[PDB]
Amino acid sequence: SKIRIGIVGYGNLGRGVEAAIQQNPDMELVAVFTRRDPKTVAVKSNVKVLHVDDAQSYKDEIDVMILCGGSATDLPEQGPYFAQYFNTIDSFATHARIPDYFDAVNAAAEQSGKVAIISVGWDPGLFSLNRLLGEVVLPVGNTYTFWGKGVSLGGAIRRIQGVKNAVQYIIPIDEAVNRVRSGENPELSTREKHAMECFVVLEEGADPAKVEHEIKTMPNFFDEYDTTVHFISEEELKQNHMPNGGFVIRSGKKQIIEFSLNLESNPMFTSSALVAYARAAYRLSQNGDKGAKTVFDIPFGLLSPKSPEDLRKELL
Amino acid sequence: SKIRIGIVGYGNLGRGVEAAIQQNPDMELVAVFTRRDPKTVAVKSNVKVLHVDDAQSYKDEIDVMILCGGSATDLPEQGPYFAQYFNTIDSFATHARIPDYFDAVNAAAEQSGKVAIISVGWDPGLFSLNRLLGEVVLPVGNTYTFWGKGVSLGGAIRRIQGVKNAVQYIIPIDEAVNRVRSGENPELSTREKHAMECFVVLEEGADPAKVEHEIKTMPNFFDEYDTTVHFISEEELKQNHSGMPNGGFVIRSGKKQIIEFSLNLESNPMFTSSALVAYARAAYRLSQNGDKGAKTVFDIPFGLLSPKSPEDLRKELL
Ligand SMILES: NC(=O)C1=CN([C@@H]2O[C@H](COP(=O)(O)OP(=O)(O)OC[C@H]3O[C@@H](n4cnc5c(N)ncnc54)[C@H](OP(=O)(O)O)[C@@H]3O)[C@@H](O)[C@H]2O)C=CC1
Ligand SMILES: NCCCCC(=O)C(=O)O
Repeated sequence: SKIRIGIVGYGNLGRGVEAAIQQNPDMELVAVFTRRDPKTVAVKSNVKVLHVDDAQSYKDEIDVMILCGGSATDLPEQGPYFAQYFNTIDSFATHARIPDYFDAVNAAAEQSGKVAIISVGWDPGLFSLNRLLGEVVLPVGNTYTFWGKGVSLGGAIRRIQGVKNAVQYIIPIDEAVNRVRSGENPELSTREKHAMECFVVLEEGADPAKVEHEIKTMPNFFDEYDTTVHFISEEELKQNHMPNGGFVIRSGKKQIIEFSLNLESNPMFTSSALVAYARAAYRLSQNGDKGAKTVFDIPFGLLSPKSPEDLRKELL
Repeated sequence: SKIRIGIVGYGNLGRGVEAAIQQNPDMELVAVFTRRDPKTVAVKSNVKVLHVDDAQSYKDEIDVMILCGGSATDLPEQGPYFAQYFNTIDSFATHARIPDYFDAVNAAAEQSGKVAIISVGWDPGLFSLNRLLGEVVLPVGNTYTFWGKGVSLGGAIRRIQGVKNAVQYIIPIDEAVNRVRSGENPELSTREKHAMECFVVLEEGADPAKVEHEIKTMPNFFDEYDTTVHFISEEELKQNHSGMPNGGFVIRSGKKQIIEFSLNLESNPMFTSSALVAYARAAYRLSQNGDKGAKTVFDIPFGLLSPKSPEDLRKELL
């Protein structure tokens, strides 16, 4: 009996989740639920396409619903809602709002008797686990998290005269990283830890100074990080702009433990993690478990379709 | 009440656990059990040193016993023995014998109603978690594990005529790592993945070709890997070839996509000793909750490792 998966939202993440289900023979995607009218959305797999309102009607059909919407607006509304009617997975990433979010989701999920696993993914998710592990292995110390990865632009930069193409990355600041690696235990602000790099391909004839000036006028350009604009070629952007990754460093009073992740060729980590956690949620539900869970609550064996004995044999 | 800990075995690992306990104020170290004459065991703290033979009589005075014995000969007997009387933690590392170990510990633990967590540490332990995570994330692919670390030197190298000083390390074979990282999905044997690198200072009048031959053919614990010998100066052993970082990485290569999970240990963090202490806290909690039987790191949720409340861990770390 295939596990039954329902997907909410058909953005990049939702598409990734759909892709990842294809490598999980033990599951069947049964439906995609969309914030757009379903008729206007072309889903790649040959499966039911429904509106979000329609979901309340599909409780019997789906085992686990994977919420693939964005954290800033969709998830706060979506998580405590779908929790009322289904076992859910999500990638909620607003750290400051996690406790409030967990609580709202837990109140729904306890009342409805369903398992909801929040905040699955690289960070939160794997990185959160790294932070906890660093703490229990060096209990007196400081924790630092650094990421390097592509980030969404401010259609705005693309409407600036002379901009042919643009892509943006968050990168760790080298001076800050060194400081932490040396066991100095620095006090680092958000702004001190990472910088934005905006890579821009100019149209032939464009003035770099004007294009930069215009980019810096974009609303909220200077809000949380400092940003450098770099003008490069189309070929340069393609060749060197690449692998998302980061690292969590625990620095004792010098004792340093560093946990890292590198992703190459678009693995779609978080999408695939949602699918693995979906399996864990299904098993817990089956056991009469309920309410909100985070990665701190989920044993890793529940993630694999293999038997515990098999996991011991092959991977331990 | 504090979690009462006992240590069985006082090797470097046992010593590491003693030290780690000092950073965990919710725990109290009750005693150290040893096969050696207790008066001759130089324990750092003021903890009582006892014969291992008498550990059973401390059944009611210890919550969790952390077994720091060697995987090859100590643990195979000690694990199932101690899980009759105590919740237990160990770092059993003989991957091929894990199912048989697990079963024996499990049988003992189920019958006593204790919790036994086995095979805790960097590898097995964290790396095992990495291999799992790689598999679930990229179900169709290959896993490769690489480690770089110094050795216990279980030494006979130091007794080779002409060898003044030596240090040995297990290193990844770069070219094998490069094939993995390129997405070749190479079929790699144990011997293909790591080399033993032995750095040697030569005694006056030594015959290096004899010294090398003999290191290369000497019966050793790491027979599985080929050994490369590098003659260097004592000045250079010290500058370049001491206190190296231990660490490694687990690579999942699927389809072309690569996910790499790394660990770096710097300045002797004593990862495994510390991990054993954290997992002791989880064993005690599972025990307090009526659980029993053998567990692995695949069975233990992370929140249990921390003395913080679940709500605090969500607030501070998630
Ligand atoms: N990542 C992982 O999961 C890891 C697993 N391990 C495993 O843990 C095992 C133990 O490691 P380690 O402690 O370094 O091995 P040691 O050889 O240092 O210690 C093993 C045993 O030998 C005896 N011993 C050794 N040295 C002394 C000493 N100076 N004084 C008194 N007794 C001593 C101890 O018993 P007694 O006190 O009774 O004499 C101890 O139980 C290894 O076999 C390894 O496989 C290790 C590290 C990481
Ligand atoms: N093989 C990698 C794990 C090694 C753990 C260990 O034996 C050590 O760190 O000394």
